[PDB]
Amino acid sequence: STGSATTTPIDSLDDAYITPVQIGTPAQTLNLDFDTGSSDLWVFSSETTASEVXQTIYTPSKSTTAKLLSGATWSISYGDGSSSSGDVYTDTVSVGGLTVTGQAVESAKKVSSSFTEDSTIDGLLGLAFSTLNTVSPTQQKTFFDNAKASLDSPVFTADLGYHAPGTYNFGFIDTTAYTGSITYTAVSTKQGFWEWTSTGYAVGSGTFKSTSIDGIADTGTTLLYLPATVVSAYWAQVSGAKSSSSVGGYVFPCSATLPSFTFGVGSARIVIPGDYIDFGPISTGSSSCFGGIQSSAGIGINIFGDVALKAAFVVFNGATTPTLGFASK
Ligand SMILES: CC(C)(C)S(=O)(=O)N[C@@H](Cc1ccccc1)C(=O)N[C@@H](Cc1c[nH]c[nH+]1)C(=O)N[C@@H](CC1CCCCC1)C(O)(O)C(F)(F)C(=O)NCCN1CCOCC1
Repeated sequence: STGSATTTPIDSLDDAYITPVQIGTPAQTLNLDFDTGSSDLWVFSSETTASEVXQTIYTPSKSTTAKLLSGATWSISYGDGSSSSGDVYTDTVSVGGLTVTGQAVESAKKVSSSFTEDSTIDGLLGLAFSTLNTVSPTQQKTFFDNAKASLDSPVFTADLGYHAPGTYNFGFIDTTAYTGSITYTAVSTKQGFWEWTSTGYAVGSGTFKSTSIDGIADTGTTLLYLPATVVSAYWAQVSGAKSSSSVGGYVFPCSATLPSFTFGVGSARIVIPGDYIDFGPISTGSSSCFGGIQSSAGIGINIFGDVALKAAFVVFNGATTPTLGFASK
């Protein structure tokens, strides 16, 4: 079997992307954030503290296929400090026609302020490795791990759009969605992420510098976080760019035409157009814009977020020995 679902940006800045997910019987449709940087499928529910709900909720009592997973609890915290926790149910989950039975659906009893404030995201669907799942005492498999036995091929692809809809495919590689061929690179699962090593980078029409950049492919992170030295090299080519302490990163005149940024995948090169790096005005009407490439120094890990992934067709190969594939589009 296979599945195909349309993913849409939640706002005009491409801050995040949501994809419709059907849970339970009859189906209850919720818009989830597909996150390759985490491994929990959790949703706002009838169990969530009322004052913390503003979102479409999952009501397990209305689903004939829902089963409480006795004694199981979960608690997670993300890089930006947000958090949530609750109990667990198993239920039927479908994505773009791909149905999985007995999937663990983590019901939130509480959610942090950032979640309450974002009306567009009803929950998360983790697509990193199962070792990162927060359910205790026994960890639960991701949607992808549960579907592998049924998929035509143990793969899923991400085709994120630039201020436009995109697609998440499960089980097949749509050969009409990309140009040229796909270049695969080794993945390290030591930390539970889709971790890989980029072969280098280039700024604009300048030289490609061969240098190993270990990072993770994360659909759930907005920007492109790279080593401080690499980030400085990029902004040095933008005359009005400066590091702002108050805003939290590099900013530059919105009127500027930004150079492209190239990152290496083995012998292949993926080019991120300059416009993708223009994240948006710091505030509506401002002449100052926020940069899409920022330093990973305070994070501890390099992150190939949406800014980078949306410039390519990405293949997440979940075979026993996983690999990551990149192609231009
Ligand atoms: C707007 C911005 C100021 C530039 S942003 O940085 O705030 N916000 C989010 C994206 C977003 C958009 C719209 C609404 C809400 C949230 C940003 O990209 N979040 C990153 C920040 C980050 C990453 N690294 C360092 N800082 C992140 O936490 N991403 C996680 C998914 C997010 C969480 C908030 C809700 C949306 C999904 C993530 O899962 O991808 C992760 F990888 F970064 C991470 O937190 N993974 C947690 C893995 N855990 C570790 C503990 O053991 C279990 C596994």
